[PDB]
Order: sequence, then structure tokens, then C-alpha cells
Amino acid sequence: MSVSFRDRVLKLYLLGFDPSEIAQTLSLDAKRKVTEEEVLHVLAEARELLSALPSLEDIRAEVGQALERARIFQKDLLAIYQNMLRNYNAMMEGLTEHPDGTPVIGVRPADIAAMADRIMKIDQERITALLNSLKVL
Amino acid sequence: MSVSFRDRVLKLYLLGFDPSEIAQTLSLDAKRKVTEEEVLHVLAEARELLSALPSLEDIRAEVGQALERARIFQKDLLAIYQNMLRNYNAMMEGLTEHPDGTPVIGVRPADIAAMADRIMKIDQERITALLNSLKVL
Amino acid sequence: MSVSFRDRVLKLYLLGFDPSEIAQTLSLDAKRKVTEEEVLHVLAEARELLSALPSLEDIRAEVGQALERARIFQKDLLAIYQNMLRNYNAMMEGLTEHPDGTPVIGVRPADIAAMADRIMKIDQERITALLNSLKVL
Amino acid sequence: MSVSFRDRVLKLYLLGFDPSEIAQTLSLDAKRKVTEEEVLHVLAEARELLSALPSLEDIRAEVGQALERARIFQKDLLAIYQNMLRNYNAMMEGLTEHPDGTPVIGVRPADIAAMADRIMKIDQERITALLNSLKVL
Amino acid sequence: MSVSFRDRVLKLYLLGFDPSEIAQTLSLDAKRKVTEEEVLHVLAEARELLSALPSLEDIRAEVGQALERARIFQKDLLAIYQNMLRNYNAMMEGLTEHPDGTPVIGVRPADIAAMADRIMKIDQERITALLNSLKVL
Amino acid sequence: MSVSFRDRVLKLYLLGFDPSEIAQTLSLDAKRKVTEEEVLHVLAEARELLSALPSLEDIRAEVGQALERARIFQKDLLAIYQNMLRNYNAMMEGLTEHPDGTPVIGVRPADIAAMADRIMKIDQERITALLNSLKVL
Amino acid sequence: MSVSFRDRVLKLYLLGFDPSEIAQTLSLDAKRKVTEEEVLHVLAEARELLSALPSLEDIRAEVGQALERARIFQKDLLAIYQNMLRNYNAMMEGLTEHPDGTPVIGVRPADIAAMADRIMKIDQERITALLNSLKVL
Amino acid sequence: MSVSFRDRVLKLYLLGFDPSEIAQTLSLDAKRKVTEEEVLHVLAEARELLSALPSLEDIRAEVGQALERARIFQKDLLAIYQNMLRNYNAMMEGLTEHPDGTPVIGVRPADIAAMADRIMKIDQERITALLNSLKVL
Amino acid sequence: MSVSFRDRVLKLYLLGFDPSEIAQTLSLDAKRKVTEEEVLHVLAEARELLSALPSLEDIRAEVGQALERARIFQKDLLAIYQNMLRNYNAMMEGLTEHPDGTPVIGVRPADIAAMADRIMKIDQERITALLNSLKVL
Repeated sequence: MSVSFRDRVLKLYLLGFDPSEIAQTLSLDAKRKVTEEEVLHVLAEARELLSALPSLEDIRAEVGQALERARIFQKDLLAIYQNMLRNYNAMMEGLTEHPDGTPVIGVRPADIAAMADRIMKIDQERITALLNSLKVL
Repeated sequence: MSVSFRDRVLKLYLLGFDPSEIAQTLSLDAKRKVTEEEVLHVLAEARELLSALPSLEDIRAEVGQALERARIFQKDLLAIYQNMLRNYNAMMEGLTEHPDGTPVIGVRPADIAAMADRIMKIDQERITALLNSLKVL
Repeated sequence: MSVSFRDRVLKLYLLGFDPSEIAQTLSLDAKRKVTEEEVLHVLAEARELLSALPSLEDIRAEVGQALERARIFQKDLLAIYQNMLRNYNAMMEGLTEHPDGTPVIGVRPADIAAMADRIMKIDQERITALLNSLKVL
Repeated sequence: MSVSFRDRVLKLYLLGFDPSEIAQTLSLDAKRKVTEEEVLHVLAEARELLSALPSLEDIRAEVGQALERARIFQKDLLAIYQNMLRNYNAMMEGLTEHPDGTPVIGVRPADIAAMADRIMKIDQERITALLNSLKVL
Repeated sequence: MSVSFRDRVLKLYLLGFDPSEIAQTLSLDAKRKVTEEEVLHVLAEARELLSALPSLEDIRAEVGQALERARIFQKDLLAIYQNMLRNYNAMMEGLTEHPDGTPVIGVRPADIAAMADRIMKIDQERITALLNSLKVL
Repeated sequence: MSVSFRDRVLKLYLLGFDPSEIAQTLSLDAKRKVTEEEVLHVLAEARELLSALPSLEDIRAEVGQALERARIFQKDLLAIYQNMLRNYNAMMEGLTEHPDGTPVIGVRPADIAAMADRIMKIDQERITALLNSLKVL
Repeated sequence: MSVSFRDRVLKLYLLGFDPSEIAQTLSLDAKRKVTEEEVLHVLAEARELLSALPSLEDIRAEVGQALERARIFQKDLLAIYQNMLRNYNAMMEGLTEHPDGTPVIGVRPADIAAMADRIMKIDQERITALLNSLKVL
Repeated sequence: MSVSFRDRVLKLYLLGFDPSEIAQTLSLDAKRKVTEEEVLHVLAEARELLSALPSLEDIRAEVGQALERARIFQKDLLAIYQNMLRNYNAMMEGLTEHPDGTPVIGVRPADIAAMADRIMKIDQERITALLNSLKVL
Repeated sequence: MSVSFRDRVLKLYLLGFDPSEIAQTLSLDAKRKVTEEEVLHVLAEARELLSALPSLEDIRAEVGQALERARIFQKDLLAIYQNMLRNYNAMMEGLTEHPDGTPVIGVRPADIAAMADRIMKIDQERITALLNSLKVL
């Protein structure tokens, strides 16, 4: 009723189950039975936990993490963009397969422009959010 | 006429039934019959319940819950994004199936960029709403 | 000419019937005949009923009801989202049917991101409208 | 030349007929013939009728009627939404027909989210327009 | 060179004919020939007619007529909307034809929501334009 | 080198021909040959003609003509809209042909709403531009 | 190294060739060879030519030319619009060919509304840009 | 626990693994086992690393790099645009293959206008971001 | 380690290779081997090169070049627009081929309006950017 129960009742409530069903699914989890009031006590308890206010350094944690979310995605998209631009040249020469024998998938030229715009969008998002971190905080 | 009746008459009204039909569907629910005035008394009664004003800590409850709605969805989408990026590499190599024998589903490169944008949208929504929670409240 | 007539003449007028046709459809409803002036008197009468101004607590009634419209819809969409995310995992494993024998319907990964965005849109609408209820009223 | 003629000449002009054709179509309506100047006199006459200014209570008439237009449409869409959500559950179970024998029509989950957004759009339109009625008027 | 010539030369010019072709098409209309200078004199003459400024009551004429354009269109769309909502119920019951024997045309539920939004758009346009007529004029 | 040459060199330049090609196409037009400097002198000459500033009554000429462009187009679209709404009723009754024997072309109900919106857009453009003509000028 | 070389090196650079390739393509153009420094000297030279500032009458040249670009395009589109509206009437009558024997191409009514909107967009662009020419300059 | 471990635990956490799974995947990486507290200590440690604030010269690093991201992409798109405009001319002449024997791929004229707009979008992004670098910094 | 190495390490880094792979690809380029610290020294060195600030005349260089990018593209699109408008007239007459024997490609009338809008967009971009060059600089 401390860690893996207070987490589970909160997570199962936010996916839209009434506290009757939250009890019945957890009635067979570990215990013999879980009463509805046992569920409903935790939901009101965890409500006030979530009702707290952040700190100024607490906000700096996500803005640190959100920009690092971006850099992981740019390592993925630039790997795609190079490997998509590979298929555009090999399609143009008429090669049905790459020299590695791997198949050549068709890529339109307006599709490469889409992935170019996605990358520079992310790179522009770093500059804007980092500047607001300096400005607001 | 206290809990499972006042809830039901309100929920059935907001789905757009006239109080005649709300009576007739609940005429066979528990009682022998439910009069229309018995229904219409509750709807005017629960109208003033809903007409109340929130509190400042009451608003902090949803903003706590709305950001926690986000974190449950990011645990889902990042699980998709990894398992979608798995299918992109295995399609490129020409593997009809994964080494686990599971089939390989085709994924366009502009589709991965869509799921990348959905995730960083949610992550940006946490920063904006949490800052307004500090600013307004 | 009190309840089920003044309602009917107003509702039939706003669906775009001239008062001649409003008379003729209601000429065979209950009475032997309904004159056009009998119809047109009620429309001018109910015009001034609708021309009234609301009260400040009257506006609080809909804002109470509009947010409760949202919570009924989130109970529906989250039930879909869980049962749509069920079909995505079972499609990935290659199961043509669920272990319950029910068929597996194909779900694209960009479709799950659509239902994720609809839910958090509604949840953000509660925060904005409830805050304006505190601010304006 | 009083009621059913001044209405007809105005309505036929605004559908884009020159006053020659307005005469000729009404030349065979009731009279032996209708001269063009007989038509053109009425159009200049009814021009100044339409050129009048509204009153403040006159504007309150439509704002009363426009919100009542909304409530008639919500009685229709919520009837659709329930009867569309019926088809989604019965499609999921694999029932080709309903237990009433009626056919089951396919509904995508992103389509239910469309009708959910249409309803709460209308409900939000009531709050905005009613508040402006209190604010401006 | 007064009415049906000054109108024709202006209308034919604004559809993008050079004054040579305006002459030649009207060279065979009524006269033996029409010189280019005869055309070009009228175009410069009617230019200054169009170059005039409106009056304040002149603007009130169109705003009267523009709102009456709306009411003619709402009489059409509401006639469609009722007769489209007829086909939705009869499609749902499985009736290939109406009880009148007329065929049943398929209507998607998101299509009814489109016509609902068009109507309330027009009704909202009356309130905005009529209020500006009171405000500006 | 006065009228039909200074017009032609300007029009052919703005369609993107270098002055070499402007010379060569006009080298065979009338003269034996046209030198490049003969072309390039006119382009610099007509450059300063276009570089002039308008007058206040000069701007009133187009605003007169632009609104008259609108009225010609509304005479066309309203002729379409009536003749499109003819095909919608005759399709609904099941008539493969009109009583004139002309074929019946299929019209969706959302298409009629498109032409309704185009017309009232144009009618709203007259009110806005005419008011700015009174306001600015 | 004066006219047809300084133009060519600038035009070939802005299409994205490194100065090595600009040399090699022009190595076989006229001369025996063109060194890279011969290319790179011109690019730095023409850089400062482009780095100059305009004059106030210089800006009036393009605004003169940009509006004249519009009038050439309206002579084209109005020629299309008349010849597209020809095909709409002849399709409606059922004529597979025109009386000239030319084929009849199918035109939807929403397509004519597109070309109507393009023309009045251009005509509105003349009024806005010409007024700014009076206002700014 | 210094470089290739603190990087890996952070990168694997931001892809949405709970610290139990981060331990188990790295339990077989190098060590015999990695405890959950060993993982969770690093995540709280690296949280404060990311929680730091940037410097003013630190922001100048990305704005330098973001504009250099643009120039690499323009070297790619201009190479496409020339080699796409090659296929448009050769398609127009009717050449199924290029004179090099390479196949001719079909290009619509509205597609070339898309790549033209992408390039000048990027070129306009350099001017805006570089000016803000002068303005803000 | 001066020109073709500092350029290559920077360009290969911005395409998203870790400095290990930047070393290994350049380990076989010219030298026997390239250490990772040899790579990582240059990346930190070139970081401060990119971290510099522009000059006011430096910004005038791109704005000169960006407008000249436009004029090269208008020479291309106007060449397309004339040669697309050629195919529209020849399709209308029914000519399967041009008098030159070249094939006639089908062009919709709404497609010509697209290329008309692209050109006047570019021409409007010259006026706006050149005016800001006078205004800001």
C-alpha cells in the first residue's frame, strides 16, 4: 500500500477505470480482496501529492531533459536522412539494388525536403527553448 | 435517489435524452416506475451542484493530473517509436521477418518523423503548463 | 397552445419551414386545423422569450455542464485508446485473432498518436475553461 | 403587389436574375403581363426597406435564435454519437449484425473523435456567445 | 451608346478583351462597324463613373442585401440537412429505399457534422455583421 | 518604336526572356533586324515609366473596377448554384435525366455548401473594401 | 573576365557548385584552363557588388514591374476562365464536342470557383501594393 | 561508471525504460549485475548536470551550428533541383532515357515549385536567425 | 589538418557521426590512422570559429545573394509557365502532339493558377526583403 500499490491505483485511474474496477483488477493481483474504500482513500491521498507546486530548479530539470530528447532524435533522423539520400542517388542511376545487394526503395524528392525541414525544426527548437531558459530563469 | 440514481440521471441527460426517456429507461432499472417529475427534480438539483465555482487548489489538482496523463502517453509512444524504428532498419536490410520470426511491417521515413514530432510536442507541453502553474498560481 | 405546441412551433420554425407549412403539419397533429395566424402569434411570442438576457449564475450552469460533457467523452475515448492499443500489440505479434478469438483490426502507429492528442486536448480544455470561470466570474 | 409579389421579386433578384427575366417569369405567374418598370419600382422600393438599421433588442432576437439552433443540432449529433458508438463496439466483437438484426456499419476510431470534437465545439459556442450577449448588450 | 452599349463595353473589358476585340465583337452586334476609339472613349468615360465614392447609406444597402443573401441560403441548407438526416436513419435501418420508393443515398456521420457547421457559421455571420452595422454606422 | 514595340518589348521581358531573345523574336517581326541595344534602350526607358507613383484618384479606379469584377463573377456563380441545386433535387428523386432530357450529374451535399460559402465570401468582400474606400480615401 | 564570365561564375556558384567545379566546367568553355583562384577572385569581387544597398527609386522599379507581372497573368487566366466556363455549359447540355468539333473536357463547379478566387486575389494584390507604394514611398 | 555508463543510463532512460529494465539490459553488458540503486543514483546525478543553465557564448555555438546545418542541406537540395530540372526537360522532349542511358523519371511542374520554395525558405531562415544573433546577442 | 581536414571533420560531424566514426572514415582517407583526440581537438577548435558574430555588411552579403537566388528561379519558372501554357492550348484544340511532333501533356487549369501564384509570391518576396534592407540596415 506504499509503492507498487499507490502507483498502480493512480495509473489505472488515469486510464479511465472507475474505482470499482480498480479494486477488482487488483483484488486478484496480490491480496485476497481490495475494498473500494481502500482504493478511494489512495486516490484522494495521491491527489494532494499531485496538487503540489514545482520549484524553479524543478522546471530546469525537464528543460534539460527536453533538449536531450531532441539530441537523441536528431541522431536517429540524420541516420535516416543519409540512408534515405543513399536511395535517391541509387534510384536515379537505375540500380535496382545497392552494391551491397540490399533493395532500393523509391524516394520522391519532395520527401527528402520533408526530413530536411524536420531536422532544422528541431535544431531551431533548441535555440528558442535554451534562450527562454536564460531569459525566464 | 442518492448516489447511483443522481449519477445516472445526470449522465443520461448529458447524452441527450429527454426526461421522459430518462424515466422510462430507469423505470425498469430498479423501481416499478420512475415519474418524470422525479427525474426533473434531480436534474434541477444537480444543476446547482455543477453551478459551483472551483477553488485555487482545485485547479491545481487537474494540472497535476493533466501532466501525469502526458507521462503515461510518453511511455506508450516511446515504446512504439523504438519498435517502429526496429521495423525501419529490418525493412531496409530486406528481412521479411525479424530474427524472432515476427513479420516486418513497412514504415515510411516520413512516418517516423511524425512520431518524433508528437513526442517532443508532449514534452514541450509539460514545460509550458508547469510554468503557467508557477506563474498564475 | 401552452407546452407541446409552443415548443413544436419554435422547433419546426428553426428547421426552416415557413409558417404555412408549420400550420399544415400541425393541422393534422391534434386539432382539426391550425390557422397561420395561430402559428405566427406564437413565433412572435416566443421570439421575446428567447430575446431575454442571461444571468451570471445562468452562465455558470453551462460551464458546469460543458466540463461534464468532457468527462463523459474521456471515459469513452480512453476506453477506445486502451482497446486500440490492444490491437496494435496483437497485430505486431502476428496474431490474426485475440486470445478471446475476437478479430484483430489493423491500426497504424500514427493513428494512436491521433487519439493521444484528442485526449490531452480535452484535458487542456478543462484547465482553460475552469480558470476563466474563476477569472471572469 | 403587396405581399406575395414584393417577396417574390426580391427573392428572385437575389438569386441573380436581371429584371427582364423577373418580369417574364412573373408575367405568366398571375397577371397577363408584368412590365419591367413594375419590377424595377419594387426593387428600388424594397432596397430602402432592407437599408434600415436594426435595434438593440432586434439583435437579441437572433442571438436567442442562434443558440436555439445549436440545441436542436446537439439533439441530433448526440443521437448519432450514441448510435455510432453502438456500431464501434459491435464491430469489435465481430458481430456482422446487431441483435436487432440491423447491419453493422464500419466506424474508425478517429471518426468518433471527430464527432466528439464537433459537439464540444457547439457547447463552447454557447458559452462564448452568451457571455458576449451579457458583455455587449 | 447610352445603356446597352456602355454596359456591354464595360462588361466585355473586365472579362479581359483588348479594345480591338471589343470593337470587332460589337462591330457585328448592331451597327455596321464600331471603331476602336468609339470603344476606348466609353472605357475612359465609365472609368470615372466607377471611380466615385460611396455614401454611408449606400453601404447600408449591401449589408442589408448581404444578410438577406444568408437567409435564402439557410432556407436551402436546412432543407438539405433535414433531407440528408432522413437518409442517415433509413440507411441505418437497412432500407434500400424510402417508404416513398425513392432510393437511399449513403451519408457518413462526419458529413452531417459538416452541414451542421456550415449553418451555424452563417447564423454567426448575421450576428457579427449586424453588430458592426450598429457599431460603425 | 512607339506603341506596338514598346509594349511588346516590355511584355516579352516580363515573361522572362533575355534581351538577346527579345531582339531575335522581334528581328523577324517587322524589321530586318533589331539590335540588342535597341531593345535594352526601351527596357531602361519603360523602367522609369513604371517607376512612377500613383494618384489618389488613380487608386479609386481599381477599387471601382475590383468590385465590378466581383459582380460579374456573382452573376456566374449564382447561375451555377441554381443550376447545381437543380441537379441535387433531380438526383434525389431518382431521375436519370431532367424533364428536358438533359443528363443529371451527381452533386454531393457538401459541394453545394462550398458554392454557398464562395458567394457570401465575395459579398463580404464588397462590404470590407467599400468601407476601406470610405475610410482611407 | 568582364561580362560573360563574371555572370557565369556567379550564376554557377548560386546553383551550388564548389569553385573547383566552376573552374572545370569553364576550363573547357573558352580558355585552355581556368584556375580556381581565377574563379575565387571573381566570387569575392561580385560579392561586394551584390552587397550594395538599393535606392528609393530602385525599389519603385520592381513595384512597377511586379504589378505589371500581375496584368500579364490576368490576361491569361481570364482567357482560361472564359474558355473553362465554355466547357461547363457544353458539358451540361450533353454535347460531347463543341460546335467547332473540339472535345469537351469535364469541369467541376468547384473548379470554376477556384479560378474565380485566383483572379480576385490578384486584383486585390494590385490595390494593396499600390497603396503601400503611395504610403511608404 | 564514468563515461560509457553515465551516458548509457541517461540515453536508455530517455527512450522510456524504467530503471529496472535499464539495470537488466546493462546487467549483461559488462558487469555481472547492475543493481537498480546503481542505476537510480546515476539518473539523479545526471539530472542535476542537465539542470544547469547555458552561457551567452554557449547559445552562440548552436546558432553557429544551426546555420551550418542549413548550408549542408542547400548543397543537397540544389543538387537535387538541378537534377530534377534535368528530368523535366527530357520528359518534355519525349526522351525515355537521358543521353547517358539513365532512365527519365516523371516530374510534375508543381513539384519543381515545391523544391524552389524549400530552398528560398532555408535562405530566408539564415537572414532571420543571423539578424537575431546580432540583435539579441 | 588545415583545409581539407578541418572542413571534412566539421561536415561529417554535422551529419551526425560520433567522433569515433569520424576518425575511422578518415583513418583510411589519407593518413595511416587518425586518433579520436585528433578529431575532437578540431571540433572544439572549429566550434569557436562558428561561435563568432556577424558584421552588418556581412548580413548584406546574404540578402544580396538571397534576392539573386530568386531571380535565377524566376528564369526557370517563367520558362515552365510559358511551356506549360503551351500545353494547355494544344490540349484544348485536341492536338495529341505539338506541330513540332513533341507529345502534349495534360495540364489542369487549376495547375496553371498554382504556378502563377508561385511566381508572384517570389516577386513579392523581393519587395519585402529589399525594403527591410533599407529599413533595418
